[PDB]
This record gives sequence, structure tokens and C-alpha cells, in this order.
Amino acid sequence: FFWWLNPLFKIGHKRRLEEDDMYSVLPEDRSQHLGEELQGYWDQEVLRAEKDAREPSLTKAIIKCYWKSYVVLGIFTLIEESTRVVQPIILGKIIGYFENYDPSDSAALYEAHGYAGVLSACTLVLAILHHLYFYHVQCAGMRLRVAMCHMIYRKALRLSNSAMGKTTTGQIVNLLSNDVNKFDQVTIFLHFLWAGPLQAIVVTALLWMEIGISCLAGMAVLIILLPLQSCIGKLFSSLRSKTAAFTDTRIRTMNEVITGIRIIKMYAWEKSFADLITNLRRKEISKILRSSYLRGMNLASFFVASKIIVFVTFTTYVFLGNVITASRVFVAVSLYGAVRLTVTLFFPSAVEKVSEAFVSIRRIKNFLLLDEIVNVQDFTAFWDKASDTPTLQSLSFTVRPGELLAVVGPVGAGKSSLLSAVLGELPPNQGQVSVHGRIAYVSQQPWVFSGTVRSNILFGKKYEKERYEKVIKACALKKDLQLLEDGDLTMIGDRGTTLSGGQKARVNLARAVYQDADIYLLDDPLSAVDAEVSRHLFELCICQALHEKIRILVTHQLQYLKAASQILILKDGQMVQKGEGKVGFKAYKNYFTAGAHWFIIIFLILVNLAAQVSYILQDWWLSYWANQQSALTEKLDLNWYLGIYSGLTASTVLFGIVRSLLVFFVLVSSSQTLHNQMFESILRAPVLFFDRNPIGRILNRFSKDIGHMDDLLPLTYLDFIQTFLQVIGVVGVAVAVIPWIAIPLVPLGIVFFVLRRYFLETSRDVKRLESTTRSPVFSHLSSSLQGLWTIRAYKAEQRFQELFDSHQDLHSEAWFLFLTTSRWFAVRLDAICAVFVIVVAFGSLILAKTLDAGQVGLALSYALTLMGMFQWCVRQSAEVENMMISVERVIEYTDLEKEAPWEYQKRPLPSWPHEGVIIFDNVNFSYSLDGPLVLKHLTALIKSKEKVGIVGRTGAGKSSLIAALFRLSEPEGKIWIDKILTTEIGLHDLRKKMSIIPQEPVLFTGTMRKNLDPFNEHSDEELWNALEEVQLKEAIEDLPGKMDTELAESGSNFSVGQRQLVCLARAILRKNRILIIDEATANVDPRTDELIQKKIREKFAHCTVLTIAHRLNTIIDSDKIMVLDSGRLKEYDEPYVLLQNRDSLFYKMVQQLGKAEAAALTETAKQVYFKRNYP
Ligand SMILES: CCCCC[C@H](O)/C=C/[C@H]1[C@H](O)CC(=O)[C@@H]1CCCCCCC(=O)O
Repeated sequence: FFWWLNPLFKIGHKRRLEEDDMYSVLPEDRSQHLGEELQGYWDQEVLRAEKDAREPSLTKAIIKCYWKSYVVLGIFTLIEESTRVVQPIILGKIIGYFENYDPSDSAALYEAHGYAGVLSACTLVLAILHHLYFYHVQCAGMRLRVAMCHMIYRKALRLSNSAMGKTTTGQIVNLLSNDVNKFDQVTIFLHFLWAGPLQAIVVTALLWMEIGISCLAGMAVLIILLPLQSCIGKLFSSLRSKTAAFTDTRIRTMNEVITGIRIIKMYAWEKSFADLITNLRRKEISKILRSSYLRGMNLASFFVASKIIVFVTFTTYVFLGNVITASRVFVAVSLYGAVRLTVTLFFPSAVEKVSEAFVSIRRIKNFLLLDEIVNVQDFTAFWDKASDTPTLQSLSFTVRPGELLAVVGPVGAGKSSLLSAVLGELPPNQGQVSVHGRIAYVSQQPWVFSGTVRSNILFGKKYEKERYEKVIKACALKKDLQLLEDGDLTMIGDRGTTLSGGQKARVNLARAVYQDADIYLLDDPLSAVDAEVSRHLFELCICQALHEKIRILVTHQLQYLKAASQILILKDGQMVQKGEGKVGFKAYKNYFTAGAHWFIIIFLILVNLAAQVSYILQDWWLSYWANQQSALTEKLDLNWYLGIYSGLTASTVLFGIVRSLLVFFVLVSSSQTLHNQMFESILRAPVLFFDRNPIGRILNRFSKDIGHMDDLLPLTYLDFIQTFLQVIGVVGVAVAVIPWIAIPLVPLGIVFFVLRRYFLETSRDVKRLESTTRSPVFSHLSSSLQGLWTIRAYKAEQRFQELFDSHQDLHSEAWFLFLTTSRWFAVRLDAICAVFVIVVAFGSLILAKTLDAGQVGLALSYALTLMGMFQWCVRQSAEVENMMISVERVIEYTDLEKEAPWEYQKRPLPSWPHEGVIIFDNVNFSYSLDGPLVLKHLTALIKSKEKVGIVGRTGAGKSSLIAALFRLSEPEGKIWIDKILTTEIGLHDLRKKMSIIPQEPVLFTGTMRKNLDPFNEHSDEELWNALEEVQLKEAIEDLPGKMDTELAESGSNFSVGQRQLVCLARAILRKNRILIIDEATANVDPRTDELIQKKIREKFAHCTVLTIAHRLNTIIDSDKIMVLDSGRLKEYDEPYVLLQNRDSLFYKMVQQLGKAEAAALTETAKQVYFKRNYP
């Protein structure tokens, strides 16, 4: 009865409930312990399977782990199902007292009361057994999931570096998110796989006693259904699993869309991704309609099946020459209610939920069986033996205390591979490695995890102010922490997205120093800070402070190599040299009306009511036939009675099926419509909307909220509506047969709404608390997998495992409160139902002078159903009301403000732009109407085929100028392009016909064709011409196809210079006169960059060129340069003359480049000026 929650409900009505308030689970369910129990039997199973020389079975481990405990609960199943078959036989005796009634017999009146007490006792026994069983199997299910997730995490810590090549982080995280949650549904139903068939046999015997040989026909239909519903259950699981391939591909496209949306806009590619998503969605909904219609036929099987089974049974019974009496019919009808529940719901539900679990156990088995001084001599190793060449060859080196080793060479030279060899992550194929002392591993990609920055630094070490502050200053971190409002206690995101790159890098590095290790493997740590901070970190921390320790420093900063004791140059893998909360009716009306014309939704309501009325009327018709037969040689004309009866069952079967299918049609159509609306709105929504949201907050709408609307929500409505209309049926038949019942009902109804409200006040707190507690788990796994390298290097695995157990058992507390609260509530709705069953039974005996046998048989046969039905109905209603938060979260995106039309009715000439001139008149710009002006007063002219660029301080509007030409947010003032006003041509006129090389490139998933030509407008040989112009041909021809080859995911198989060259290829392909070049990005190689600059100058010599210069040399060829400051055009003049104007800002900046570079620029400026002056 869960009384221990009662004070928490009181607390949750006086207050909102909070995370500290929930009761902790037993020490026996602690995730640390609970995982080791299954890990042990998996070890044993691997041993056995080994000795047998066979594949191990994870199903074997799980049974050999849990079977002892879970087979005990079958005792409740046995006594529950024993009561369900007893209770109808007593009901037969009550109705008997009516069939043979006389008011005079005191002893009979007393006898009937005795059975009314036994029938009431059975009901209360059954109510508590139902709750003791269903509460325990849900806790057995929860234990299995926790043990699973502990094992999945345990393995993932130790995975092989090669294994990371054959399953991605997101797929591992999909195990926890989507695969393990199938286990909670396994344990709930298994015990029905034997109780169902057994109960079928027991009921077969009893019905043989009640109505003789006809018993077989009813069971004959049941053995037609039991295969069929199992076959449907298998095919449903086949269909559903195939949709996962479409849905995951769709979501990965949405991720590259929403992450990339600025560039997709700038290239006007929106048509491409619109079509591509539309086709994946059109395929996916092709399966989801089909998979849904199957599942709707499964629920329409439960609803209708009991009426078919009864109909065939009584059909044979009257042809065999029998006559109906009310005791026989309502005993028979009542028994089939038992077999209907277990065999038709719980045996199919067991089969399909076990079948679905094997899909998860199969994947998890495939995951669990994945692979799992400093002196180096003659070292050679392959990351993948399949490679034709070694990643390190004939390496020999050694480093001793006080030595600093600089590791130098090109990108992919093997420097990081050298560090991996030191780390032991790359084992030798020949040669040897020996290390003594504690390693300090500074990964090239900084690793930062959720917590405090101080938690990131301490990393389990004791806090000590002096050394800690010495690190904070030595890692040049004091200033930032003083700028932060919460200091070192500031909260950090899953990946430090709230932190700058140099911040996360410096925090990582500070962490390394805090450990006070012996061997420091510094992998390019200084590249993420400015030159002043870079040399401050090198000189004080690396040269002065870490001096007493072995250091190997993978660096490109040649400026520091003079301080190294020894330098190792690697090339081509070998050593070169060594020296909310509530929704309103509007959201329901929209969700249904979006799906169809009102003619459909009103027809749907008339089909529902027709189905339910026919369902009630069949049973009333039996009762009426019983009364008639009991009123009477002479006999009823079956061709009348059996006639009309056939119609009522026929209508029930028909509208039951139509009802179930049509709900899925209307609601899936609704979700199809809302997805396209939402997607059109997300395409045409301006960039500003994507700055005011993080990517995950948008992508959740498409991944989760559309997910609920397609799969789970339409089922939940159908499940609710089938139940709810039967509840209204029970109450309506009881009140119609014996009106006086209306009086007790009133207080009982008031108690129901008081009870309901008092629970629901807390329910929306537990649901929230559960949902908020769940996410940190997946966050931790993601952080851990990213840090896999480093966490492993520090030997920190045991702490991280304990942290995952901490998060996991937290959610176990939340889930445990959710379980117990739902049962506290469900128990008492059964208690209200028991009061209803009591009042019906006793009231009928009070009023016995007025009722008659068929009437009482009907009233009771309905009231007995209520116990399971009513407690479920109200708890489904709380799920519908939760999921409508999804439908409200998508509906708000359907109406986001829109960018101005892609095309006006005014359109430019197909030859426009002809001349490639641009003019600015008094323009001002800001990213949003509410914001400050970022650029102001500006006016300028660009002539045909001029070469110019933009310089200034950061935030001067450099990025704003490119944003203005594209009208990403509308301008103040005027810009003309080719004598026509930019605001008067459509965005697809304007954003095409100019070209923009972005600072950071993007490779979309797909073919090299699509990544170069999504329109297939360029001729088949032109890409080879363009590819030859970037000279990428001799690399890409090595792919499995010369063209139309698949790229790797995100183009990860190409290096940054190659990626940028693909963007240069895109520029080469489209022919338009106007080019803006974005700023050069970080760590590009020092050779292809000059090639790019040379090729740009060579090929686009006939274009009008702007540029945003990261470093000035990239544009000192230009005719004129614009100088911005404080959001205003300071200077627009020739670079030479600017350098002549020593007062110019341009000179005031170039003076900062140092005497040598200043002199070089002086002479080269004079030279190019002379060259320009000659003609
Ligand atoms: C369990 C899968 C959904 C079944 C939906 C179906 O419409 C029937 C539901 C009722 C039925 O009318 C009588 C009955 O006992 C079902 C409700 C109990 C289903 C199992 C959940 C038990 C619980 O949580 O208390």
C-alpha cells in the first residue's frame, strides 16, 4: 500500500518537489554492486563458450544471472490467475439467487449476501496481487537495465583504438539511449507465456461444465488468433527495425543541416537538402504508416476478439438445441474475460517485447565482443596492418630527466603517432619501447568535462591553494578566472562549449600540471593561445618550471626549438634527422485539425461512438434474450434473435477495425503535415534564430518530438480512447439498469477528483525530476568516450566508473520514486473500484424486488471489469498530457518569422550581374533590430575587376560586411550591385551570383558529385577539369570510384588543406564575377596556403575580388584596402599610399609587425607600386 510515501505527497502539496526529496534505493540495488553480478556470469560464459569452441550467448549469462529471483514471482501469477477463474463461478451463484428468486426466503437472502462477501473478497485479493506482481516485475526490469549500462560503460572504457574505427561515438551512445530501454519491457510479461496457455486449459474445463461441447468453438477461434497475433508481432518488429536505418540517416542529415545552416544559406543549396530530407521522410513515413496499421490491427484484435469468441460459442450452442439462461451466459462471458486478457494482450505483448529485446541483445553482444627513462629502439608500427606503409619506421630515441625533446614535422608525419607509441597505444611491430615514471598526456584536442573548472584541474587530486594558484598563474589562467563571475566554480558544459578553445586547452594543460607527473607528453599545447601567451607559457612553465622533468614536445613553433635539448624531425613516418507544464484546448484542436478536413474528424467521432454502443448493445442483447427466454411447447424464433445478434456483432467487428485504423491515419497525417511545415519554417528562418538557440535545442524537436508524434503518441491516444469509452460504458450500464446508484456515485466522484488532483500536483514534479536526472548519464558517457585516451592514460578509470554509477543510481532513485508513486495512486483507484463493485453487488441485493436476472447479470458482468481498466485509463491520461508538451514544442516552431521571399516578382536579367560593380551608400548594419549598430555611415564604390580587401580590429564589422552583401539581416542605407538595389532583388537572385570561400570548410555526407554539384548542372568532364585545376585528381582517383564515390562521414578522410581545396573547387566551378574571400583559418599547412593564394590570383584574375584578411600579406597585392574601426570605415586607399601616410591606421598597424617585416613590406610595396605605376 506504499504508505511510506504519504508524507512525501503532503510535502509535494505544501511545496514543489525537488531532487533532494526522493527516498534512496536499497544498498542492494547500488549500480556498482548490481553490474558486477552480471559481469561475473558473462566472464564465466565467455570461458565456457571458449572451451566449447563456440560463440558465447549473452542470453545465457542473463538467465544464469537473474533466473533464481524472477521465477519466484510466478507465485503471484498463479494466485492472481486462480482468483480470476474462481470469481466468475461465485458470480454464477449470485445470479442464481435472482433466477430462482422469491421475496419470502430469508435463508436464500442470507446465502446471497454470503456470496456477495466472497465476491467482494476475491476482488480485493485480486487487486492487491495484481499490484504486488506488476510492481515487482517492473523492479526486476529496472535492475536488468542498470546492470546492462554498467557493463556497457565498463567495456567502453577499455576499447581498442582500431575498434573505434568500426563503431562511432554516437552509435555507442545510442545503445544506452535507445537499445537498453527495451529491457524494462521484457521482464513485465514473461510469466504470462506459461500462465496464459495454462489458464486457457483450466477455463476450457470449466466451460465444458457450464455449457458443454460448445466450449471448443470459442477456444478454436483463440487458437486461430494466438498464431496470428504472434505472426503480426514478428512482422511488426521486422518493419520497425528497418525504419531505424531511414530515421538515423534523416537525423544525421538534420544534424549537418542545422550545424551548417549559415553556409547552406550562403550557397543557396536549400533546395538540395529540402528534396533530400523530403525523400527520406517520404520513405520513412511509408514504413511508419505500414508499421502503425499492423499495430492498430493488434489493438483492434484485443478489443474485438472477446466478442468474436463469445459469438461463435453461443452460435453453436443454440444450433445444438439448447436454450439460453442468464447464469450460463454471464458465467461464460465472464470467464472469457480472463483468457482474453492474458492470452490476447500479454502473450502477444510478451512475444513482441521479447522479440524486440533480442534486437538489443544482438547489438550489445556485438559491442561487448569488440577488441580491447623513456627509450625507443628500432620501433616500427602500423595503426592498421592493412596499410601499405608503416606509420612509424626504424624509430630509435631516448630521453632522460631534464631533457626537452622537440618533435617536429608535417601534419601526419607521425608526431602524435610517436606520442601514441610512448603512450603504448601504438604497439611495436618491430623494435621496443620502455618507459619508467608517470606519464602526463596532453591530447591535441583539449578534453574538458562537465563540472567546475577546478574539478577539471584537480581531477581527483587534493585541493591545495599554493600549488593550485601556482598552476593557475603558471598556466596563465588567473586573469580569466578573475573575469569569470563565479570564478573557478563556474559551471562548464558537456564539452566546454561555454568555454573558448584556448580556455579549454589551458584548463586541460593546467590539469596535466596539477598531477605533478614525471613524463610530460606535450602535444602542440601552445597553438590555441596568442603569441604573447604562447611564449609566456613556454618560457615560464615549459622552460623554467617543468625543467626537472622529461618533456617530449610535438610543436610547429620553431621559435622555441632553440631551447630544446634535442630535436627529432619526422617525415613520411620515419626519422629524418635527430639533434511548459500545461497545455490548452487550442493545442489539441490544432493537432487534430492539421491532419484532416473537419469531415474526417467528425466522422471519426461517430465511428468511435458507434463502435462502443454496438459493443455495449451486444451484451445487452444477450441479457434481453435471456429475459425473454426466461419469460416463456413454444420457443423463440432464432432467425429473429440469432439474426439481430449477428448484426450487432458484425457492426462491432467492423467499426472496431475502422476505428483503430482511422486514428492512426489521422494522427500520422497530422505528424506528416507538421513535420513539413516545421521544416519549411526552419529553412526560411533567419540566421539570427540560429544564434539565439544552441544546435541541440533545435535538433531535439526533430529527433525526439517528431519521434513521439510518429511512433508513440498515436498509439497512446488509441489506447486511452478504447479504454475510456469502455469506462463510460461500465458506469452507464450500471446507472441505466439500477439508477439509485447515481447517489453513491456522487460522493465517490468527488473523492475521485480530489484524489486525482492531489496526485497530479506531484506527478508533474516526478516526471520532470526523472527526465532531468536521465540526461546527465548520456552526458557523462559522451564526455568519457571523448576523453577515452586521457582518462586511460592517467589510470583514472576506476573513478570514472564510480561516477557513472553515481549518475546511474541517482536516476534509479528518480525512477524508483516514479514507480512507487504510480502504484500508490493505482492502488487507491482500485480501492475506489472495489467500492463501486461492492455498491453494485450489495445494492442489487437490497433492491432485489425490482431487478431481474438478465439485468443483474449485465450490471455485474460489467462492474467486475472496472478494476484493471479504470486504474489504467487515468494513468494513460497523465501520459497524453505529458507528450502534448512535444506537440506544443513543434507547433511553436511552425510559425517562426520568415526571411523575405526567395524571389520577388521583380527579377534581374539572366545576364545580370554584367559588370560586377558594387556601391555602398551611407549603410548601417546590426545582427538584430534590438542590437547596437555594428557598422555605420559607410559609403564606398567597387569597380569592375578590381582587387580589394578589408582590415581592422576585431568586431569592427569584418564578418558584418559579408553578412550585409548576402542580406543575412537586412541593411540600413543602400547597396547597389551592377546599378540595381540589393533590397529589390530576391535572396535567390542575390546570394547566388556571388562567391564566398568560408573560413572553415564543410564537407557534407554523400558523393563527391553532390559535394561539388548538387544540381548536376556541370558537365561530366568539367569536374575533372576543375579537380585538375586544384590538382586533387591524383588523390581522389584512388577512391573506389573515380567519381560518384562515397565520401567518408563528414569527409573525415580528407585533411584540412584538402578540405579547403574542395571549397576552392566549388569556387572554380561556378562562374560568377564577384568573389569575397573569408579569413584564413588556424593550423593550415604552410605550403598549400601559398598554392591557394597563387591559384586564386592566377585563375580569378578576371573577377571582382573582395577579401577579409586574417594576415595582411594575404592581400598586399590588392589595388585598394578598406580599414574599419569601431564599426566605421576609417580608410579606403591603396596599401602603398597608406604606408606612405605614416599617420594612417594601416601604417599604425604595419608598424607593429616589427622593423624587419616593416622594411620588407616597405620595399615590396615600393616595388609593386612601381609595377602598377609603369602602365
Ligand atoms: C498493456 C498494453 C496496453 C493494453 C491496452 C488495452 O486497451 C487494454 C487495457 C486494459 C484492459 O481493458 C483490461 C486491463 O487489465 C488492461 C490494463 C492493464 C494493462 C497492463 C498494465 C497493468 C498496470 O500497470 O496496472
